[PDB]
Amino acid sequence: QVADLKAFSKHIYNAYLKNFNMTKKKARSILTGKAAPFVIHDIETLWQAEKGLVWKGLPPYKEISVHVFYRCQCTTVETVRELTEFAKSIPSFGSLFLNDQVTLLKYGVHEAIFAMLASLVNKDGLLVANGSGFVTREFLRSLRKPFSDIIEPKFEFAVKFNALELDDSDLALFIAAIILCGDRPGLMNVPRVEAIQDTILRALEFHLQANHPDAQYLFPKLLQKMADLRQLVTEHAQMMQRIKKTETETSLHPLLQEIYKD
Ligand SMILES: C#CCOc1cc(COc2ccc(C(F)(F)F)cc2)ccc1Sc1ccc(OCC(=O)O)c(C)c1C
Ligand SMILES: CCCCCCCO[C@@H]1O[C@H](CO)[C@@H](O)[C@H](O)[C@H]1O
Repeated sequence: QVADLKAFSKHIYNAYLKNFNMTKKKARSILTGKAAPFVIHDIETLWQAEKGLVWKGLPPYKEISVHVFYRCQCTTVETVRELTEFAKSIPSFGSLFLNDQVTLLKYGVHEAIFAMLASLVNKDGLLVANGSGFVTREFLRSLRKPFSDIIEPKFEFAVKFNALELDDSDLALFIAAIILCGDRPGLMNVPRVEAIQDTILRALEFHLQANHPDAQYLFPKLLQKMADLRQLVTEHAQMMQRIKKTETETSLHPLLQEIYKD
């Protein structure tokens, strides 16, 4: 087992470095000022940032709240695309039935995504694009409800998550575990997913005992954060449904539309 585990963790860590445009290692040095980000904090900085300083269009919007809402959708779509390629490299994810892969992604990407935004976060805002911009929490608290309500819970999750001091090597296995979940609805081969998931959790448990020797309780602490993410994402989807019911001008990217189908 043990040399298997260490090498299974290595391959997952490699898949992660290979597939994600941003790492917490790069985020954390930018945010501390070892590695500059353009500060987005109102209409005119968003315009500046989108005119090439941060991004290189969007469905028409009529106000800054919808506009940011659509910027959030762009990111999520970009993160879903990279999460898919990451997963296509986790051991034997690739060998599940193609529909179970899709089901596992349909139902786990927003949990993974919310774990990973956290890497980009400090109490005051978060890095965006690939570290080229910094959006202030005050600007986002300023948007009108329901938009600002759907954003703030992610900063609350993020800061507490960051208090645990995970690094990219840890997050690669955490994210793998969130995606290989035997209880998503509609899965066909539960036992096999459940089985890959158990190898992943044994790999993480091992990895955390090596990589974080003094944190004696980190492992069940991280199991609980996955449960916090499930609830965080329950809440999120209830707010997206509220926005769909009440803000009828606004639209949803087609991929998000499938993900949300039902
Ligand atoms: C942590 C934290 C704060 O929460 C977020 C932060 C981001 C980072 O991306 C942004 C990029 C640009 C902008 C800007 F500049 F337009 F303000 C804001 C945020 C992106 C998304 C979220 S939360 C989120 C995630 C997904 C999502 O909708 C798409 C979906 O649910 O599938 C929406 C509407 C939201 C609000
Ligand atoms: C890249 C993976 C992203 C996953 C998001 C796509 C999930 O949507 C589902 O895709 C299926 C097509 O296979 C349809 O049969 C379902 O009705 C639909 O809900």
